[PDB]
Amino acid sequence: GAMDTFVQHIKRHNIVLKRELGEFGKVFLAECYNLCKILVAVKTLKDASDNARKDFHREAELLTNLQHEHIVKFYGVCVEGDPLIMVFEYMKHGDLNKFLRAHGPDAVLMPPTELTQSQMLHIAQQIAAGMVYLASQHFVHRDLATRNCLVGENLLVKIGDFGMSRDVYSTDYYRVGGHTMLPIRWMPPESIMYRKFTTESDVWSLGVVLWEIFTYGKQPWYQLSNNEVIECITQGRVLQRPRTCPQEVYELMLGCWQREPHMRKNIKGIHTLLQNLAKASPVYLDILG
Repeated sequence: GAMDTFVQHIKRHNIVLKRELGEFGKVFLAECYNLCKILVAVKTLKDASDNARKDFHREAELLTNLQHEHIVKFYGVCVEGDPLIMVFEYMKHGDLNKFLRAHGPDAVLMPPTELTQSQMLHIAQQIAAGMVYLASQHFVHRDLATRNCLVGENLLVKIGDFGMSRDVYSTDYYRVGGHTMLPIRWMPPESIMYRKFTTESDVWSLGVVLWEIFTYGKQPWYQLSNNEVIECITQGRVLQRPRTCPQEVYELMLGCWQREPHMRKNIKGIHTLLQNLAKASPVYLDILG
């Protein structure tokens, strides 16, 4: 609503820091009171410059009205003293790549339950729903991947991360032109070669996210070196059809992988199809960790 345009400010004494999750600054697991106590994921900014604090408030103003069922919840900021604190919801089951791998055939064999095709479709439709929202707000993600998605209760999935992926998942990034760390395995030719990032390059990344889901979080093009990955993407070779993937879903992936950005399948059409397939194959079996 209209009131969401205005950033919510939170009192310092209402935030109880619990665990340092990692490391612009540190990330913590915390408890938040008088919000409605709840668990929260917080980002800190310690002794920053006037421009860096300006960037912090600018980011808060963007996040406050970027609200959707499938986007990680932003609760507000605390700017009383140092460090500056940005408050988000805590997604109980962590990053989606870790979740997918924890429910893979290897993890079962070594128990957890193997992720079903129905559960895969449920995860897929939720990410696509989040992407329809981001495209409607003219927001370009640039790093869509399962590592940058979160899992909550009842297999609820949302797009979100706390800026730790380039460290935690270092192998998923390549130093393009010897200057910028970029997720090449999730990128289309124009993004690798010309550094052009759009709604259409996010669609290509969504195709790769679908491949990840249906392969239990395996790294795309795992058989190849970084140079070989670029050669394949730019020449027109494609990722293999996952064993658990329905034919219509693989054809959807192929549509995300058109060389020409304006030839790629539209986000609304992708979501409608995934939503229809998920409803026809619903989730009902017990899931064990």
